[PDB]
Amino acid sequence: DVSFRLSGADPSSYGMFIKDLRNALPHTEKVYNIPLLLPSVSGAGRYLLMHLFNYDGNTITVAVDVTNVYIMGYLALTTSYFFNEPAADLASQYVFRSARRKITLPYSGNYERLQIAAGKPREKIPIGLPALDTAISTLLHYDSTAAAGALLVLIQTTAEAARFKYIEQQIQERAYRDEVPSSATISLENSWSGLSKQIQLAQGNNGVFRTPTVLVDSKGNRVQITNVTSNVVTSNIQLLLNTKNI
Ligand SMILES: *[C@@H]1O[C@H](CO)[C@@H](O)[C@H](O)[C@H]1NC(C)=O
Repeated sequence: DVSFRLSGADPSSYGMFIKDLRNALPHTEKVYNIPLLLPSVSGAGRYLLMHLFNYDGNTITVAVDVTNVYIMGYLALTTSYFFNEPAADLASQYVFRSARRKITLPYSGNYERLQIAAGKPREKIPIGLPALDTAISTLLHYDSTAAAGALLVLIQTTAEAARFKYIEQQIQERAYRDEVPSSATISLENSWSGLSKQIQLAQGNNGVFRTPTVLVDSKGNRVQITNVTSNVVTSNIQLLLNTKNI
């Protein structure tokens, strides 16, 4: 398991949590020095538990699929909550079984569905450590509209930050003041599958992407990533979605 406490949190302790999160994901191989997530894992070993504590010390446990860093569901006191999607129902066979009741959320976990339920795109939702504290608090008591927004915050400040060093740094900058994600942050989130694929395809193509990936950089400028010498590959991305899952 991995843990993070918002009480006394600072950029350093958050950095340690994201490091722990990355290190908890198993891999058998690196591709261009980036850990390659496994094609599959059987049984309960598929799911990592993240223990998150809000400023007041109240806690949720979040179940994460270690093959893709997708959040499946979470436990809040004696109630479990899972996304309305087959991967999450499968996860519900293995985690939080001791919950007194299980609620299936009225949406799947993908960004589009969550944004619909929340009533806003995540371009408009501030993120940061304060937002994460709020998210944890919201998820403690069932409110499906509120929870959609909370989950958009949770996903970005945990799994997204684990996937990209740039996103981890963006959250560290927002340790004591929330701010909506940079356009670059959004671009990277949207491009993780694509980038993971092209980095793997580059292995037998001399480091060259079969299809270029278009990203927005820090300055709001749109750019093309064509090969593994790019900063996105050498410095930024920290985990690869296995091409078998793409
Ligand atoms: C590869 O990408 C680098 C970094 O952006 C770029 O400067 C270069 O033009 C590209 N080289 C090849 C061979 O595609």
